[PDB]
Amino acid sequence: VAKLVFFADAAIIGLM
Amino acid sequence: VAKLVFFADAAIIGLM
Amino acid sequence: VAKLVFFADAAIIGLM
Amino acid sequence: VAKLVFFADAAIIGLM
Amino acid sequence: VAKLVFFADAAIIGLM
Amino acid sequence: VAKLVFFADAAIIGLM
Repeated sequence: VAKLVFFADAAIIGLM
Repeated sequence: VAKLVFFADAAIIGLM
Repeated sequence: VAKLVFFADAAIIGLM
Repeated sequence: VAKLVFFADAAIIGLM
Repeated sequence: VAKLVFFADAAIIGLM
Repeated sequence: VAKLVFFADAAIIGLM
């Protein structure tokens, strides 16, 4: 997203 | 916290 | 997996 | 631990 | 930066 | 490296 963002909804999804 | 947040005060604590 | 493992194939998937 | 290791037992603890 | 921040420009750089 | 590996020598360097 820059930053590596660890989206959490568990299983985490890392996205720039 | 959503996001996985790596709180830093070292030893890091990851919390949603 | 314990550890939080950041699987990479990009979009990263974090799994215990 | 080098590597930053995310120990999981949740609340994650990151340690070199 | 507190938080551990994963700066992304790839190779990621983690900084408090 | 697959996995995202957080190499620690601090400033952390994340590399697949």
